[PDB]
Amino acid sequence: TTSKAESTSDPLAALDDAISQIDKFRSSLGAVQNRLDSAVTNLNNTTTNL
Amino acid sequence: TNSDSDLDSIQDEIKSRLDEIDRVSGQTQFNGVNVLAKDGSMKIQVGAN
Amino acid sequence: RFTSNIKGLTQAARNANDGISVAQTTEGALSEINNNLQRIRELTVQASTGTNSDSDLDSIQDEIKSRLDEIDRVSGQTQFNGVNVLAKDGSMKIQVGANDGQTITIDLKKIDSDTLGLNGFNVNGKGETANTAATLKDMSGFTAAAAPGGTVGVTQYTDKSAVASSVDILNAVAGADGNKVTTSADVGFGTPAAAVTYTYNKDTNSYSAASDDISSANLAAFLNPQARDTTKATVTIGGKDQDVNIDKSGNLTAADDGAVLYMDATGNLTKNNAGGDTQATLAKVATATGAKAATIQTDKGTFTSDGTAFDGASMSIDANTFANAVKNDTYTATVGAKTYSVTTGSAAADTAYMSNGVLSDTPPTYYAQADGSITTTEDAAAGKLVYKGSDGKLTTDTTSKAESTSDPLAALDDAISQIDKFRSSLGAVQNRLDSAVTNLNNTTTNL
Amino acid sequence: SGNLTAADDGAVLYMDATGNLTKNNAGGDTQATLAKVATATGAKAATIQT
Repeated sequence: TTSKAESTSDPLAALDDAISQIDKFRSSLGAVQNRLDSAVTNLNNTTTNL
Repeated sequence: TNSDSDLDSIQDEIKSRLDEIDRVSGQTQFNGVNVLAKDGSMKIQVGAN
Repeated sequence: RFTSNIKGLTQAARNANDGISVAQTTEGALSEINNNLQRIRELTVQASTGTNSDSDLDSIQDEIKSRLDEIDRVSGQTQFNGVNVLAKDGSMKIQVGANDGQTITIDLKKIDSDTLGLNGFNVNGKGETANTAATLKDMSGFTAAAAPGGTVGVTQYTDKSAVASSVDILNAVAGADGNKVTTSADVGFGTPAAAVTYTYNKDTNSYSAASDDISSANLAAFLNPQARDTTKATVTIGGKDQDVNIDKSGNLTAADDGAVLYMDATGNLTKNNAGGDTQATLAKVATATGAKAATIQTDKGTFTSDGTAFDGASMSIDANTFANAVKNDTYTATVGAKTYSVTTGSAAADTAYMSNGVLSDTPPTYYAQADGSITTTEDAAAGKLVYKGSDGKLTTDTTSKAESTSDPLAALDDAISQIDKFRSSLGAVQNRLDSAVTNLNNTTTNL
Repeated sequence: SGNLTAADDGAVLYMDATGNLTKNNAGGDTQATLAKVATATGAKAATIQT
């Protein structure tokens, strides 16, 4: 009684999920960058003291 | 006023920072002595006898 | 510590700004809803006039319903950062201090057509209609030329066949609070019918009871209506309470997980999970309690025994079960200032008549006048001549109920007042948050 | 060796059954003590293993 639809059933939800994933990955990069900056500052202080 | 996604991002960042705290706790050493790895005592000789 | 404090205060100020933003969004949404509500109000006022044809009524109803649907829609998809502000009666917390606990709570109400009320304004309902006359020919009730007033030209007509059934009497007596029902031969308690005057002491809820020594062997049937039920109880011999479970008058199993109580103490007749005598049974503990003058009272009925039979004190039978039991037996249930007698059949005395919605001892008495009208009282000065139409039953009203809204404008004002109150609450929260932001900025600057 | 308190939260046991010497939360005799339950168990040959 009804043919299948080629059009995506819920485009908006899947797209929003895609943005959610990409900004999550970006947040991972931001955390990594802050961690590395802190490590660099620490290591500079330690090498000066040593 | 924050959605669950913002909470997830904040928690991920906090966990990363805490892991950095653990890493700096383990790594910091001075000539074969890990100064933050134990509740020990370090004696420094300052007298002639 | 100061650096920690200033960082926390700055971030709290940013959070308060976010709260300002969400308050503004909610304020705008409620402003739009208020605009729609005022539009509906003026449309209703325009439609109130009776000089409008039916098609105008349908058009106005269609536009009103469309705008109500628009209100529901704007309530539905109004959202801010994944949060539907108007979809729940929740509370929203904003962190304003640098420590725990300093939060500002926003009051939010679920707004829709249902919450605001009227569930369909339905102006286009069939409004006020005149009712038809007495129509003397239709009334075929009992003929009675008694004429207690002595007027030759008056004929009394009573609508017979209104004999109330037993279930009707039971519902009528159950509707009021504090009635009196006297019955014998009741299920469970009262089955032996040793006593007849129970009166069941209806105080507030499902019917109570009071009985003499009649249930000696009837605990198993009464307390356990089903084939495997078990009911908790408390047993004391005086000054010392014990908790037990009863099932089919057999072993008085202890209330513990698996502890089993046996009967002992010949001459004292006490309990023990570790007794040294024969098996405990309800029949034996009955005479035990009778001889020792103990109590076996439970939550659903306080029971004590003297001799070999229990004396019920504070029973409470289920109202529906009682009604099912008393449906085909003799009883003299009474109501407020009225007494009704039933003897193995509804209205045995033939003095029970069903009125419009209440049980009354007198039949609807209708008087036929010389001019053909039907009146409630013989004196033509009063009577409020009865009318007919759309519901039968010979109602004494010139008006049939209109399915349209009873008081449209008042309900609309109530809804508008609710929306305005929410508006004012959001405005006050906004001002308070702004003051908090200013104070917090000053504090962090000084610190 | 005083009151043989029941293992319940606040239940207190009282002995009864002269000739069987049983424990009860609803006793009809004097207060229960370890000294007399000792001879009670000895006469009736029971166990109080813990």
